[PDB]
Amino acid sequence: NITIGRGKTARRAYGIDEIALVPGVRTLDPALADTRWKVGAIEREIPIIASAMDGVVDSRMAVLLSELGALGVVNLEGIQTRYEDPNPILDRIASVGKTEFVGLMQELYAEPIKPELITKRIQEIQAAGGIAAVSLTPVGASKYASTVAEAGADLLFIQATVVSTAHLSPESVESLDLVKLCQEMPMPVVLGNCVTYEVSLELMRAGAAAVLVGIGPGAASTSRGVLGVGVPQPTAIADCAAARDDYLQETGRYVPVIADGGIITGGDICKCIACGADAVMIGSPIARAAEAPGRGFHWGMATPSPVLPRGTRINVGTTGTIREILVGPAKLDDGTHNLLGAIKTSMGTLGAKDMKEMQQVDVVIAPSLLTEGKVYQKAQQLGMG
Amino acid sequence: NITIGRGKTARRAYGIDEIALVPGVRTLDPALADTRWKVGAIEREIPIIASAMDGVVDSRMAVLLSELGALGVVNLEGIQTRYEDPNPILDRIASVGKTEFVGLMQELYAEPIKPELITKRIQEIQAAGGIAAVSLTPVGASKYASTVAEAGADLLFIQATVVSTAHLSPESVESLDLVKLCQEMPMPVVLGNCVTYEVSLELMRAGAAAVLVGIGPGAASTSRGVLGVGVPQPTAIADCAAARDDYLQETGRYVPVIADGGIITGGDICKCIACGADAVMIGSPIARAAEAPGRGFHWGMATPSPVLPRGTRINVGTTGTIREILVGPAKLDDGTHNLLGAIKTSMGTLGAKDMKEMQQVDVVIAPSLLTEGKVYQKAQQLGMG
Amino acid sequence: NITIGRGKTARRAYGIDEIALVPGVRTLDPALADTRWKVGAIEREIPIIASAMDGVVDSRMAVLLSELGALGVVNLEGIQTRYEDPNPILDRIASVGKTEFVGLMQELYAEPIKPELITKRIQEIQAAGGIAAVSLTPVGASKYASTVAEAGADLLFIQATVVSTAHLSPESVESLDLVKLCQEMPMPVVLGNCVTYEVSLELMRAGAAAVLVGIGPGAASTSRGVLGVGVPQPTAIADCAAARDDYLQETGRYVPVIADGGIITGGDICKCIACGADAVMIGSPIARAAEAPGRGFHWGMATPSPVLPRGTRINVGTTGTIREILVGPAKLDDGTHNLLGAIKTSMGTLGAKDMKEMQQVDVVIAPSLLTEGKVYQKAQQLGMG
Amino acid sequence: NITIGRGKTARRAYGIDEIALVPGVRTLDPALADTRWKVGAIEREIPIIASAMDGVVDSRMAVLLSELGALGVVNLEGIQTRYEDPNPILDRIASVGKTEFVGLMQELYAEPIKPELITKRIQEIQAAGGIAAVSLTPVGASKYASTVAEAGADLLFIQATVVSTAHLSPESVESLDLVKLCQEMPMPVVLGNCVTYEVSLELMRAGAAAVLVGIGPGAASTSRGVLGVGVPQPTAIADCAAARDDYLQETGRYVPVIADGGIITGGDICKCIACGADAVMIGSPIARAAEAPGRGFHWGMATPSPVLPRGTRINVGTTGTIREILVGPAKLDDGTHNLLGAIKTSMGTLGAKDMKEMQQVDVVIAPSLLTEGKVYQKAQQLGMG
Ligand SMILES: NC(=O)c1ccc[n+]([C@@H]2O[C@H](COP(=O)([O-])OP(=O)(O)OC[C@H]3O[C@@H](n4cnc5c(N)ncnc54)[C@H](O)[C@@H]3O)[C@@H](O)[C@H]2O)c1
Ligand SMILES: NC(=O)c1ccc[n+]([C@@H]2O[C@H](COP(=O)([O-])OP(=O)(O)OC[C@H]3O[C@@H](n4cnc5c(N)ncnc54)[C@H](O)[C@@H]3O)[C@@H](O)[C@H]2O)c1
Ligand SMILES: NC(=O)c1ccc[n+]([C@@H]2O[C@H](COP(=O)([O-])OP(=O)(O)OC[C@H]3O[C@@H](n4cnc5c(N)ncnc54)[C@H](O)[C@@H]3O)[C@@H](O)[C@H]2O)c1
Ligand SMILES: NC(=O)c1ccc[n+]([C@@H]2O[C@H](COP(=O)([O-])OP(=O)(O)OC[C@H]3O[C@@H](n4cnc5c(N)ncnc54)[C@H](O)[C@@H]3O)[C@@H](O)[C@H]2O)c1
Ligand SMILES: O=c1[nH]c(=O)c2[nH+]cn([C@@H]3O[C@H](COP(=O)(O)O)[C@@H](O)[C@H]3O)c2[nH]1
Ligand SMILES: O=c1[nH]c(=O)c2[nH+]cn([C@@H]3O[C@H](COP(=O)(O)O)[C@@H](O)[C@H]3O)c2[nH]1
Ligand SMILES: O=c1[nH]c(=O)c2[nH+]cn([C@@H]3O[C@H](COP(=O)(O)O)[C@@H](O)[C@H]3O)c2[nH]1
Ligand SMILES: O=c1[nH]c(=O)c2[nH+]cn([C@@H]3O[C@H](COP(=O)(O)O)[C@@H](O)[C@H]3O)c2[nH]1
Repeated sequence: NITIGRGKTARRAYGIDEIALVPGVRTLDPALADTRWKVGAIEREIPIIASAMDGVVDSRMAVLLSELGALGVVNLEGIQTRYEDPNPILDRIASVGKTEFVGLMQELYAEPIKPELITKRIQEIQAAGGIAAVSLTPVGASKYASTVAEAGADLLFIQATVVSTAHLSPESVESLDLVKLCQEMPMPVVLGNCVTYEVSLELMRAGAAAVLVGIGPGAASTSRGVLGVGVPQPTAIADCAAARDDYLQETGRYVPVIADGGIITGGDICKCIACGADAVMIGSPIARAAEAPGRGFHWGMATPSPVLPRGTRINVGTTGTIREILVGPAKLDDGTHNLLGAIKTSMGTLGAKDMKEMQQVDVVIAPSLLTEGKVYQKAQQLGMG
Repeated sequence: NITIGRGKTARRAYGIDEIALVPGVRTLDPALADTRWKVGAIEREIPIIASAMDGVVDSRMAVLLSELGALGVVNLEGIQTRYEDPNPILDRIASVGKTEFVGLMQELYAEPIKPELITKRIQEIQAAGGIAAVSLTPVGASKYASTVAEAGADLLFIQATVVSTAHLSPESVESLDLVKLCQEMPMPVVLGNCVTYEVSLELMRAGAAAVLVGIGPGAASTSRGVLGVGVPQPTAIADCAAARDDYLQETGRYVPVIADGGIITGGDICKCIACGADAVMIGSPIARAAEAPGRGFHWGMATPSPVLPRGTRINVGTTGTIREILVGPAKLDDGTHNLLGAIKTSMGTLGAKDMKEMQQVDVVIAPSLLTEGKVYQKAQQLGMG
Repeated sequence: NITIGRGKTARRAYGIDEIALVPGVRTLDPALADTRWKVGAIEREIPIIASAMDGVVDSRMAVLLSELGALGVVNLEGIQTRYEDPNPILDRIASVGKTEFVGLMQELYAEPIKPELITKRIQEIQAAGGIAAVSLTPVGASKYASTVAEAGADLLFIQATVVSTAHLSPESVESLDLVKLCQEMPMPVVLGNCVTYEVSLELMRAGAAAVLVGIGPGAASTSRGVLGVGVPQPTAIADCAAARDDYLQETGRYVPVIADGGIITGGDICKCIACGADAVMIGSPIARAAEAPGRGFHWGMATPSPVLPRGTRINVGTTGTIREILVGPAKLDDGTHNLLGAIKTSMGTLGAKDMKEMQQVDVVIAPSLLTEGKVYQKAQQLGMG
Repeated sequence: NITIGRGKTARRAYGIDEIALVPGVRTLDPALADTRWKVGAIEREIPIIASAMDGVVDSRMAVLLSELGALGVVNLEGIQTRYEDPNPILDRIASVGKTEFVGLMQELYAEPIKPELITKRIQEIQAAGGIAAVSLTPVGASKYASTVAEAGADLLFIQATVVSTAHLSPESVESLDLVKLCQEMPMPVVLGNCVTYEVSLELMRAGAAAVLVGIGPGAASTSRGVLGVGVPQPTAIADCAAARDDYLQETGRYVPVIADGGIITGGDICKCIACGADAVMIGSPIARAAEAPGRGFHWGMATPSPVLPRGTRINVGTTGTIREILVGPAKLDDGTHNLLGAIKTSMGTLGAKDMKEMQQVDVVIAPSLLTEGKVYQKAQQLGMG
């Protein structure tokens, strides 16, 4: 309904920083707020998945997250499957200057994937009592999905900027048949990323166990600057949640919508749930953990592209343990600790008893939410500033 | 009427910095502008209440405010009822670094409330000739409202982020029956906070003497970042003023709407009145007084939460006496002094003879109000910048 | 047509920085662009009036401006009529620190007006061959309009934040009858300021020779922060130009609309003309002249209020002579020199042959006009940044 | 459809930073994306033209660009035709301080054009195997178009802020008849700049081989500040592309629309194509080449105006070779290298097989595209910040 100019129309899309949540007609104690989600047969108390990023998730973090009631995804195309000991490599990435990290990563990530390390990472996480969740790009799945199946991973994430049931490739590159993959894999398969109703619906029809929503909102993402592609998160989430609801009516199958990236605070999580997300996928808030493999740094997994980097490396620092970050007690005033407590406290304030009710809360378009009254916080770099 | 995406709608809400006031067809000398408001049987010449915050109101400030024609609320869950001498505690809060205040306050605020100090603060304010206005959260009122009644306070404020007539609690926590409280308390009971028509109407129907509007606009507030909850002030005020007007038609009872927080200048006050407020509640402008207990600092009363802080500590400085701040003469060029003079001068410019007429002034949506022509003021940190 | 909330409506108003001018179907050489305006019987080639501000206009500047084809207004309530030699006073104002100027001006401006100096300033400007244009507030005109008439000034400006035909005053203050003033004064009387159709129409009906539009856009203005009052300039200008056009149809009399303040560049002037202005009143761009009495500083004329300052002092610097600023050749790349050349070049680009055609150019709402492509200019403080 | 005020209407126009591109229902490998464009009989693989700016294009750069599959335009009114050896002049421009470059350029650019150097630049580019593309303003073409024709240039660009078929000039200045020029020139003639449907259609009807769209988006442009004139790029491009499509239906002739200026990244290019552009004209990204004549600086070609400069000089630095900037491999994370790879990767993501399909991609209005999640990148001056 918007005219850009003669013969070119558009629709308005809203970002995470443009919306706010409105109380209902009841309130509830946060201890009564049910935050569960489920993917396949796996129920989780914390509706947070740590991103498949080398500054965020290694084997230890995947286990720690699982034990807290959350999940972490190991990237099978990152350093974890290229080096038997990733630690010196992670140290090098964290130690070089702002003008050196692109070139360094272009080199370090050229070391080949060792399929024996795909098996090892999965089996060590499972041996330790963790849920083993692993990612591959569509081309990576053409080569290694059978290795993941043989290893017996609990969840497979096929994730890239876009993942399509209608991908055109030169005949030398094996395009991935997502319908065949979902049917043949012995575990649930999460597909993404997408930002539209039409694509999310197609991914669900192909057999996805969950869909990942988001193109470019990430803190370490440069895709929107490199390509111009993206839909801001509230709008993308709502459109994909509508596809979930239509797919549920058509088949009786519930495919959760995961809002992926661009989340820093508990308020950001809540705003994503209120737009329809069943769960969120976050990286930068978890890269701030004492146990995070990034050593206080966080980088995009397309930063090492040898031809066109589409991520950067940022310094997020280290603010607490992963336990403090997910379940507190919070040590900070900015909503970046005790993320589960923040979700339950927000649901309580809004009267939302469970995640489905949270997705039904009233929303306002409120670009002044993060700026009204905040001049001192911005000037002094405190609180929200 | 706004579509965020398929199946998710919203409405636009406007912040304090997005609106402006338009002159009418007459003007009047500021000396002719009537700024009075009334709560219960208490008439006040200055339609300003100092927030129940430990950097803003102690016993002395409550008396000084009362004598100037305003009001101040003592927080009965803060340091004033936990320590017989709050001064060394206030000094410690003001003296620690930006990375220490959360942890310090989490500890200092764990000292138990002394019910004898609730009685003492009320009686010392009254003995000194002040109006004794005190606050409790709903749980705090379940424990101490009978102590407040026995002490004979002039006003009770039941205040929290949200206060509900429909609160769900585990059975070990006593939910507060607001209808019973308003009926049984011997003094007027102010309830808040809220941001919607439906809740404000319910609070009025429960017996509120006034309603407090605002979730997260505060200068020392981090709730919007932690939770994602809030409605920007102009929209919240207007919706709650509509509830006041409907309640007045239904019962003949007038329940004033108090716009609470996010106000720095006289223009901010005026914009809140123009959206329907009968009075404003402000903290940071009063924390700048020479007599303010915060020693030039101002912190949110949820900063000391042991599990999830939802306020921060800011440095507001000290710019004048409380008399200069409320009634001048102003020493500054930025509208943060002589707040009563600013209200009367604005009402004069607009032709508003009284507060009810001020609530009826024409408003524009004008995001350029605070930026048009202001490049030098912003660059040089002068005036409005 | 905008809902702020239930029972509170608004309209959208646009600022100078939100609009842009669109070419027509012809272009013309700038030498062919007619920039004239007329007030009373006084025709001017340059449609710029220097503001009645003590950093901008003294007797010499009033003459220099007149001789260039522009105008300058001497404030008869400022330092020029309080001190026989204003120079040491102007030096003191320019020399004190950012924390001292309010208090200093509150004192310096308390020196009484000398009616002999009203006569002297007028007669010296006229003796020197300049057009003598002088300002008074409505109360100042009750006391001194007969002195201005006796001295034989060429134009009288009755100017304040608001000037009303319906002003309510205590009986000890003489309200000014604008109808009587316009009828009795022997010279044209310019009235302002206003921002609405209704008030501008009333000022025209009272006998105004021109109306001044603008509340708070000024570079040295703090009224919008102190009071919350104002309408951004494009909207205010358009509404007042509609009153001009209706008054012309009703009476056959043409009353020019002067856009007053918030202009820094030639583009700002052009945008104001395109919204309906016949001329502009500017201060800060002229305070940058080598001959400006402000010595590189520029302050609001309500900064010296002893009770509620509503202006500030800014440092504008000195960038050229008044000739360079109005007619070039320009020495700068930012459109703050050769303002007449900028108007003619803009009119040429748009195909506007005269000021009336410039007022009819197509406009877009374009908040990206000043930011699109400008990242380097902003970062390096060059050009538009 | 927008009301600025009574009697003044406007339409909303959108800038490059306000839009985003939405995936379709298929994706394709970037190697399959066809990026070609054509002007006259000249087909180009890279749909990028380097701006006719002295910091961007000299003879060597024109040849290097041609050989890479792009184009570069030599400005025949710049230093290249005024000095036999431009190098010492370019060195002087790059070496002076921020307060000196306007005055320096006003002097250096006053050296007369040598028509022998127009012939020489054209013939040296062609002798070296490059496509010789040259620019003149309309007045410059009245004097030198016959010299360009005699020299046998491959493309002539008649370019200025505006170029009109209906230009009014004093009789001492020869207005250019564009219809006669296009008919008589032996090579294709590109005309611009414009931002409207009506003007672009007239330029096409006059015989333009392509039209240049854009007034003031440039990184080194100050025209919008000096004049207030411009339409943000997405809206201007769409309106002019509608004129192209109508002209094609009326005549069967296809006139490409070139989006000119304000582009820094590959995403900026893609957003311009998606609004209807067949190709883009860029300066600042190419001024960052090791081979760029600006020595790391980039200035507007109206900066040297002796009366009213309408450009500035910025420091863009040097980030790679022109090969790295256009075709990679990229060394940076911000989308300013491998611009062709960025276009093909964006087209791939969107399912666009060719440039015409790219012009048909769905667009959202998304002011949060460049800010959502980007706080660390902005704070640390990394990636998109
Ligand atoms: N969500 C984002 O915005 C984003 C952007 C960049 C990178 N990443 C992250 O970085 C990593 C790499 O992602 P990437 O997009 O850079 O990877 P990539 O460039 O290696 O792979 C993605 C490409 O796969 C292709 N594709 C889509 N469906 C396919 C199919 N069925 N068969 C074969 N190919 C198909 C597309 O051309 C797509 O651009 C992932 O961990 C990912 O989460 C995310
Ligand atoms: N206005 C705001 O945005 C805001 C936000 C945070 C804190 N505060 C301030 O800080 C202090 C503490 O406020 P807080 O919200 O952090 O307090 P809190 O967390 O101790 O209490 C609030 C909680 O009380 C519960 N509640 C609502 N109605 C109830 C009822 N009838 N019975 C029992 N419980 C009920 C809700 O769960 C609500 O979240 C107050 O002085 C308050 O003004 C204000
Ligand atoms: N345009 C603005 O936004 C603005 C704002 C502040 C100051 N100023 C400038 O500063 C100077 C002083 O202006 P000020 O507004 O501070 O002056 P001021 O405060 O002395 O006088 C203005 C007051 O005069 C009264 N008024 C209106 N009509 C009247 C009438 N017919 N009779 C008697 N009184 C009437 C109003 O109460 C109005 O607020 C002027 O040079 C003026 O241009 C301009
Ligand atoms: N696109 C822009 O926003 C912009 C702005 C300023 C400068 N420039 C660049 O700087 C250089 C000079 O451009 P300029 O606009 O400063 O040049 P300029 O000022 O020398 O010439 C432009 C003037 O030519 C006139 N014109 C239009 N059609 C004509 C016609 N048929 N006959 C005769 N005159 C006609 C107009 O008065 C127009 O303003 C060019 O390289 C140009 O690309 C671009
Ligand atoms: O544009 C991108 N370039 C990258 O290099 C990249 N790496 C990760 N991702 C995505 O970012 C999500 C994490 O977001 P945060 O860093 O904001 O937590 C992740 O979950 C991914 O969706 C990238 N996006
Ligand atoms: O989100 C919040 N967290 C806190 O810790 C907090 N403490 C006070 N308040 C509220 O802020 C109001 C004062 O606002 P100012 O500081 O802007 O004057 C007060 O009147 C309260 O409404 C808080 N809000
Ligand atoms: O709010 C105000 N407080 C003041 O103290 C003041 N002094 C001048 N003016 C007005 O500003 C106009 C000049 O505007 P610039 O400084 O932007 O040129 C002038 O022409 C006046 O309209 C003031 N406005
Ligand atoms: O307002 C202007 N003043 C100037 O002095 C000027 N010089 C060039 N141009 C235009 O800018 C385009 C290049 O844009 P970038 O620098 O953003 O690449 C170029 O292609 C031109 O359209 C100018 N625009």
